[PDB]
Amino acid sequence: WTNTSGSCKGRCFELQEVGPPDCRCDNLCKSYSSCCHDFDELCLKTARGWECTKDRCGEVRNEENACHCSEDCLSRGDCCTNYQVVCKGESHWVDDDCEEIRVPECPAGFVRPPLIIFSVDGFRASYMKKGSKVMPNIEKLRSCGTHAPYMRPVYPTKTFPNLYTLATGLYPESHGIVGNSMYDPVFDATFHLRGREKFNHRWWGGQPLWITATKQGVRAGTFFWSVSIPHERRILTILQWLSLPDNERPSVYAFYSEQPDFSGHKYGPFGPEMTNPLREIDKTVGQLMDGLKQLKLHRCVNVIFVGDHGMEDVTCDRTEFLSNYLTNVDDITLVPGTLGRIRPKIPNNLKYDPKAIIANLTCKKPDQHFKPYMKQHLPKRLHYANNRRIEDLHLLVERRWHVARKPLCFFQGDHGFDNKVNSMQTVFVGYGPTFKYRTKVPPFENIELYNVMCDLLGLKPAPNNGTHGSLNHLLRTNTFRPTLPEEVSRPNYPGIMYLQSDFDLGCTCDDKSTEERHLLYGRPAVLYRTSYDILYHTDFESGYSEIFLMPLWTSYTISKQAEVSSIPEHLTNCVRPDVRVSPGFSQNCLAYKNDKQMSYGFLFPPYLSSSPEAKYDAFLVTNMVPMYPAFKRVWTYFQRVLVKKYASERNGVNVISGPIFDYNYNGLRDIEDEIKQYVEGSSIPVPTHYYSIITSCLDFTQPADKCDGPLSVSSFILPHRPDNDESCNSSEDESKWVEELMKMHTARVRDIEHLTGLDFYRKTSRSYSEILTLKTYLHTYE
Ligand SMILES: *[C@@H]1O[C@H](CO)[C@@H](O[C@@H]2O[C@H](CO)[C@@H](O[C@@H]3O[C@H](CO[C@H]4O[C@H](CO)[C@@H](O)[C@H](O[C@H]5O[C@H](CO)[C@@H](O)[C@H](O)[C@@H]5O[C@H]5O[C@H](CO)[C@@H](O)[C@H](O)[C@@H]5O)[C@@H]4O)[C@@H](O)[C@H](O)[C@@H]3O)[C@H](O)[C@H]2NC(C)=O)[C@H](O)[C@H]1NC(C)=O
Ligand SMILES: *[C@@H]1O[C@H](CO)[C@@H](O[C@@H]2O[C@H](CO)[C@@H](O)[C@H](O)[C@H]2NC(C)=O)[C@H](O)[C@H]1NC(C)=O
Ligand SMILES: *[C@@H]1O[C@H](CO)[C@@H](O[C@@H]2O[C@H](CO)[C@@H](O)[C@H](O)[C@H]2NC(C)=O)[C@H](O)[C@H]1NC(C)=O
Ligand SMILES: CCCCCCCCCCCCCC(=O)OC[C@@H](O)COP(=O)(O)O
Ligand SMILES: [Ca+2]
Ligand SMILES: [K+]
Ligand code: NA
Ligand SMILES: [Zn+2]
Ligand SMILES: [Zn+2]
Repeated sequence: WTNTSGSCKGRCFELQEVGPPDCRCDNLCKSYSSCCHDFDELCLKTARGWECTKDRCGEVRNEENACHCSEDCLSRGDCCTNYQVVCKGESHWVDDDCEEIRVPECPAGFVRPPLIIFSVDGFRASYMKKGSKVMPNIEKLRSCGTHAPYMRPVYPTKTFPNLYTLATGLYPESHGIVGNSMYDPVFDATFHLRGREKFNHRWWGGQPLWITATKQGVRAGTFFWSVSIPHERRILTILQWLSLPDNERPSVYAFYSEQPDFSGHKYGPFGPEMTNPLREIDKTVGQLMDGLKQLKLHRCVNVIFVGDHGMEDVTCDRTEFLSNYLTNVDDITLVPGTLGRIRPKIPNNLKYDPKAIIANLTCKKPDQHFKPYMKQHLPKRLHYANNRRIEDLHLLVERRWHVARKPLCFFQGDHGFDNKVNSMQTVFVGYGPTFKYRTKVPPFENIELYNVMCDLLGLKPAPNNGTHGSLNHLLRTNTFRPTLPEEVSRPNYPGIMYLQSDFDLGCTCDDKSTEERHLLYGRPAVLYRTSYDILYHTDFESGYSEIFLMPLWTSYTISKQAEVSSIPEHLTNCVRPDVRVSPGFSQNCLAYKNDKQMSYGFLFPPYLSSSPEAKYDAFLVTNMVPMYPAFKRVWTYFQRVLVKKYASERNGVNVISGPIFDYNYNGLRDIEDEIKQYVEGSSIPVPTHYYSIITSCLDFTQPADKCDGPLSVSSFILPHRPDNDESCNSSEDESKWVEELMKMHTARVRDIEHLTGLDFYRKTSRSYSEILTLKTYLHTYE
């Protein structure tokens, strides 16, 4: 029980924690119905609006007014933000020429630059092109500070998952806020954007910035604002807090606007009606900047202007209904819209038939505007599976569409789609002494920002999914010096030790400076305990695992001119034992011969052999991996057609390929115990995915093997599945569907590192920070 009889006199937006029975006056009291009886009266004044006018200048102080224009207002820290312009002949900040801020220019008593996070909801990256004609304050921040052309949100691209990802550096599957709405089967409770359940702390995992700050003795302003508090009051509050005594002043502040999201939903992102909302946000940024200038802080504070996601054209006319595919939709609950998550209406309903549901949802219309996935089958780049609140059955919805349960307008915009979709991209600008001046940086992911905000505040980040150092290039100072991870397992280098006669594997082969060329960036470091051999070959090198009975990685270079050679008919089934590696640490062809479902393939493709001679190396048992025929359709097309196409287009390519084991879909290398499938009658483990990392010279005029500067990389993590049900056109020639599949399963090198325990690019001519940026790159194909 809270005693509302108390008073917020001299307590408005106090920062001290106050629990029952005492009543509160903080920004969040209204949400807890714990405000004192005079909160709204004392703390939420509106009298005379938010702007000084000439007739108010040097007024006598009336405490009833929203903000003040009296002579004392400055030292009391509560002038209207435009007070000096109107009353003292100063200029608005926006009208001042930009000037490099080489070091913080902070008043007496400031030990470090404060950080202000200005978050805007549904701010599509492309809105920035509207420029100073619509958003002059924001355009000044953008042009004079550090900006990216866009920032990638996390999936699903909705507000709660993204704001909490911004605060924690975590994927939703890790922080727990996996949607704006979710059901937790253990709590047997439901979380909604609106309603009180979300206030319960059990939902929120990881360690958000305000807690990290507090635990390290850095004070934080509020990172929540009650919907009922006007933006102007939020801004005045921040400025008032910045005017507090040195021993009370917070170091980090957050402002949030629910625009332009609201207007985007109503009108769509290209509506002329979007101009007004964007002007209003800009006016708010100007209030803040004018306010800071009034306080002599405008060259002291670091400002981050950042969105949570974008906005797409989505109308009533573009809605798929499950009732068109399924007989009884009244027995399922659907989290609907720009994504789908399906569970039985009655929790744990035993008659729930997921395999039958998925079958009825797979490739049933030619123009079908969604695709069902069991969550372990979603592209690994989404990192959307390892949480009990994520339903097994997911629908990935096509951009511009909605999915609804049944048929049983006022909206022209929505968001939530796949986070590589252009319309979902959002904004990032950093401005202030710690950011660079007039600098553009490539797009990056929002999971990276937590580390950077920690850097900006002198904090040590809690464990998270950013790659610390990958954004060092945004900063003038306060960069993080990353350290190379230490290798855990050194390789063996086996020479010949056996005779062809030593081998009884069931394999038949009818007819009978490698590094320099093939490990352009050094051998990958193995970061776990295991046993593996380096193997050299004319055309490729590999780290062959004696535990998993196949390479952890296979590395090879293909020059622009390389010749694609066929596999001779007599070599079709050719598999040759490898006299460097024990029969006991080898696969055997008998397992394949007998497994009626599983075939095999090669990591180094015989099609790219450097001579009919060398091609015999490609058929070694130590180059072979278990592949379903369905997967082989993809992999052969890749090996035979695509690698050469890339070599041709990029002036040669360096390729590293290998298996991934992630049976528990946690995005991390499986230990032996977690692997759940083996080739029939054997102990050959079956990968859940195969990866390829394709590197070349950023300057395409230089060949990959003779690159002097920055690198270019694209990579994939392809699902190893027994059918091609994912690809609706797979009945056609591979040229009609394989690349489309591959694009959906594009990945970062960093993703592959998590999934393999390998560390790549350890020997290059670039800085470690640059390499970290390279490893976080995602080739989107948009
Ligand atoms: C993205 O970055 C994160 C953070 O580093 C990585 O997530 C970590 O993975 C490691 C290795 O698997 C886990 O280690 C285990 O920790 C548990 C004990 O963990 C408890 O205590 C820690 C520390 O206080 C706490 O962070 C954990 O929080 C988890 O569980 C909470 C209660 O259910 C929950 O509220 C919170 O959201 C979080 O859930 C997530 O993780 C759990 C697994 O712990 C997972 O089941 C769930 O679905 C969510 O994904 C927890 O209270 C030990 O007992 C084990 O032995 C082992 O040490 C970390 O727990 C985990 N950290 C977090 C915060 O998720 C990701 O791997 C990384 N992803 C990628 C792809 O790189
Ligand atoms: C709820 O808060 C009110 C206001 O603080 C408390 O009222 C005070 O109670 C004391 C006696 O306990 C009186 O001497 C004061 O005059 C009261 N203040 C006013 C202005 O009313 C009240 O006690 C609280 N209720 C509780 C403690 O249950
Ligand atoms: C999957 O779709 C098929 C239709 O293609 C559904 O088949 C119907 O099944 C009902 C009872 O199950 C029969 O009365 C109808 O004759 C079938 N319809 C047609 C047009 O053939 C099937 O029910 C669907 N399954 C699920 C789980 O929704
Ligand atoms: C690094 C700090 C990051 C976080 C700053 C957080 C500020 C939070 C203020 C409280 C939450 C406001 C949430 C909100 O107002 O949602 C509005 C909804 O219509 C959004 O729905 P949707 O995703 O657009 O469909
Ligand atoms: Ca795993
Ligand atoms: K077979
Ligand atoms: Na198919
Ligand atoms: Zn939002
Ligand atoms: Zn929205």
